[PDB]
This record gives sequence, C-alpha cells and structure tokens, in this order.
Amino acid sequence: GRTVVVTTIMESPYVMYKKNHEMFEGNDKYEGYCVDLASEIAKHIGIKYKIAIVPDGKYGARDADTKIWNGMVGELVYGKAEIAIAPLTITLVREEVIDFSKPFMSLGISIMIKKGTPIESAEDLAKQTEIAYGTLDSGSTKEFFRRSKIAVYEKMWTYMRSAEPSVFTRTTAEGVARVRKSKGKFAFLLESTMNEYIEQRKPCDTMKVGGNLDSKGYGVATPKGSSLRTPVNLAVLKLSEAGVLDKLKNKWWYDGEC
Amino acid sequence: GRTVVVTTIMESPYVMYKKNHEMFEGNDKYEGYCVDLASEIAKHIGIKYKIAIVPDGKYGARDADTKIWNGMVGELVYGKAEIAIAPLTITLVREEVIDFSKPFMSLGISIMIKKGTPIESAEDLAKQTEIAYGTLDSGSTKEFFRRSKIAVYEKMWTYMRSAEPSVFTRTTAEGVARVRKSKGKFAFLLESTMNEYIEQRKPCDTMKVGGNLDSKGYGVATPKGSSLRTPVNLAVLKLSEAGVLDKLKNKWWYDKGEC
Ligand SMILES: Cc1onc(O)c1C[C@H](N)C(=O)O
Ligand SMILES: Cc1onc(O)c1C[C@H](N)C(=O)O
Repeated sequence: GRTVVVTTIMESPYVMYKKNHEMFEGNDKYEGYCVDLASEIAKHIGIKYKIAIVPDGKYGARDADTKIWNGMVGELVYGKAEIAIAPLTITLVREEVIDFSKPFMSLGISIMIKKGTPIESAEDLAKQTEIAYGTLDSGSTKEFFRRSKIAVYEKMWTYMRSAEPSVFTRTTAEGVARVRKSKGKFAFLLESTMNEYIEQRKPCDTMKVGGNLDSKGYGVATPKGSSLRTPVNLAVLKLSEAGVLDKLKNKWWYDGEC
Repeated sequence: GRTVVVTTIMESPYVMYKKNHEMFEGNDKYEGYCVDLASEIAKHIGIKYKIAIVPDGKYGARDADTKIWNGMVGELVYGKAEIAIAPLTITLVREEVIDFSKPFMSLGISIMIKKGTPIESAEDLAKQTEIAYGTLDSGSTKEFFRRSKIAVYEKMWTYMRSAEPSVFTRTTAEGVARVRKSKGKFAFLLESTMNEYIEQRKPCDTMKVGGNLDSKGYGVATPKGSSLRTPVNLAVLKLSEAGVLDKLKNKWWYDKGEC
C-alpha cells in the first residue's frame, strides 16, 4: 500500500545517524533501538515506511499560549505522520489525543549529576539553592513535577518554575552538556534509560544518583481512528513475548568505556 | 445505572476474605489491592459494581480440546462479566479476544524454592532431575514455557509437559504448599509479585532465586466492544500518575518484618 510516515526523534541510542550517513538514502541513514523496532514492527504488520525526524525536535505537549500540540504528538494529531516510534512516554494527557500500544520499554525519572557533586537524592536537591537543576521543556518529566502532591517534588517544582535563568532545556543533549560544563552547579532530571546509557560512555563524567522517581513506559503511538492501532499493539506484544524487545535493549545498552 | 459485574479471583493480597467475612454482605466481604483498585476505578468512571469470584478459579486459557476460554478471560468473552480486576497478565493471545488497560503493575516470571534447596537459576533446574518443578495451569506462565524458543526454557518445557506425577497446579496457594511439603524436592514457577509477598511472611521457609525470566504487566480487562474500555484505560493512567497505585502497592506489600 502507501508508504507509511513514521515520526521519530534524534535521541541516542534510540535514533542516531550512522557513521558516513551521507552515503545512505532515507531510512538507511539511521540506526538505533527504535530504528530496529520500526523494522521489526513493519515486518510483522506488513507495511512500507519512511522515517521522518520531527521538525521541531520535541516530544509533545500543548503550546502554553495557543494550546496547539507540538512535537511528535502534534505530527500525529494533525495528520503529518501515521505512527510515532520513539522514546515517547505513555501519559494520560497524551492518551487523550492519540493511542499508545502496550509499553515496549520501562523507565523512570532519574537524577543526573557530574561526578563529585554533593548530591545523593531529590531531597538533597530540594534542600539547597547552590546547585541548580531542571528538566526538558514540554514533556512528561516537567509535567510530573508540576502535577505532584509529594512534598519534595512540590518543593522542586516551586523552585524550577521560577528559576533564573531558565532551568528547562529544549533537548536532553542540551541538559547533559549543561551538567558537564557547570562544574557541579547543575543537575539534570531525565529518564533512567538515557541517564544509564550516558553514564557508561566517555567522557565518563556523569552518573545517576539514587533510584527512579517513578515507574512507567514508552509506547508506539498512532492517530485516533487509525487502522494500524490493533496491528501495532499486537506486534509489540509479539516482540515482547519472543524476547526481541529484551534482545534490542541488551544490544543498544551494552556496556566498558567507563 | 446498572450494577456492573466485576470478575476477579481469590489471590492474596489482591483479593482476600476479611476477618469474620460471614459478618459482611456482598463487596464488603473482601479486601485487598484489587478490591481497592475496583473501588477507585468505579469512582472515576461513575459506576456501581458487584464483585463476583470466578467460578472455576482460573486466570484463563483456551482449552486445547474444546477451544473454549476458561477462567476470568472466559467470563468476559462469553458475557458473564464486564470487567476483570485481578493480577491478570497482559498477553498476545488474550489481547486477541479481550481488551486490556495500560498496565497497573509490573512483574516477571520467577523461581520459588524451599530454603535449603540447591537451586539458584533456571539453568540449575534444567541441568538436573532430582528436584521437580511446575507452574499454574491455565494461565500465562504455562504458555510462556510452551512457546519459548530459548534453549533453557525449551528444555524445562519438555520435562514439565510429561512429568509424573503432574507438576501443574490449580492455584498459587497449592503450588506454595507443594514447595513446603516436598521438603525441597519441588520448585514452583510463579510471578515475582506473589513470590516476593510470600517470601516475607511466616512460616518464612520459601524464597525467590535468580532474576525474573521476563518483564510484563497486569491490566484491567473488558470484553471486545465494551463502552467501558476507554474510561477504564484513562482511569488506570490517572490513578498511576496520581500516585494511587504506588500507595496501594506499598500498603498491601508492606513488610512488617515477620521474617
Ligand atoms: C527521552 C527522555 O528522557 N528524559 C525525558 O524527559 C525524555 C522525554 C520523555 N520520554 C517524553 O516523552 O516527554
Ligand atoms: C497471579 C499469578 O502468579 N503466577 C502466575 O502464573 C499467575 C497467573 C498469571 N498472572 C496469569 O494471568 O495467568
């Protein structure tokens, strides 16, 4: 049939450029967990597809002033893509406007610090003001803190909401770079999958501290009314039960540069 | 509105009889994680309901001979209930015949042994014949071994399917009893949630060994075409993000240090 448009995002090790990607066309320019997942799903449900990187580089939330959805979620809602295959977190606010498959990977919000930083936990962050901390803007992590009725997270939100200059970044890379270049005066709140990948690679100057703040999952997303909803959901469960999801995780998170 | 029939199963600490249960009527006879979850869901989607314990006491599988679904799955498929709220595992074969909400709890298949048993892993079980081992009948754990293409689990399946006496069990309670009564000559394959709960309570003679064999979840189930599907799904995610599922898990699994 038609070539299905798959929206995704540049985020290591989910979607990355190959070395010498310039020598490849279309999908063959990319590699990573979600590139592999797309291939596996497409094989199961029998579709041709084209990876399209989300133009605004965002995951998906409502613009504060217009309320229009941005990022990958927006691409699905407004007709520009037919499937999102990415580290896109399954949340209520998103499930109300798009459909998610059952989860293909588990994660939680976690704390990234530069090695040496005097911080062991969220409580440690919330106590003080010397070390600044923040999250991605326009995503599930920022929403977690704004929503929370837990004392420590409420305190963290009240700080982050009003901090100057902004503690919110547009990409995870931006947050991680800030951690590395701030000499221990910045901690970044990001999902455990990313945190753990990054701490096992050069320059080996960051680490995850404490446990995860919550527990949830990533899912493959389709626009409401899509004929791909059920096929995609069953495909994810098939891959789960055949051990393929586990195999791909071990492949892309394999450790020992550090 | 109507009183919705909720199918569930007696399984501690998801669904248990209250002390002096004969002194209570209807829903008030029960307590547990899934009883609380049922109340929270009904409240968020605005329904009245009646808890009805699954008559055959099974989770649910498609009978090989008759091709008829049993357990809670069957109750939904054949119109005997409208929602299943229980530690029912989300699987491909079940998803083909009923709908599941996003997961409310994570788990994996695990190994239960009697303390002292010389077993530390699935591989240990497989390369050995002295100690027997099996699973529940009529659920996801048995199907896992039946379907596995992994060497170690295939070997385990070939043994179990022909073992004598039969190693398959009716309820987790009976599996746990067989582990306790077999003085170390039986190991029981059950999900981590049950394994961990049982390990921390008297008589404190069992334990989980090794990591989980897989990673999956439980979901709330509804029959295909149900008008309750979406409200149920949104309620589970709302409860999750509100910290309520966390609160319930820590309440019902709280370790009072009996061991
Ligand atoms: C990936 C990642 O890592 N940390 C985050 O906040 C994210 C984005 C998050 N998964 C979202 O869907 O908004
Ligand atoms: C609960 C439980 O604990 N171990 C098991 O195998 C089960 C049953 C399993 N959750 C099912 O849905 O079949």
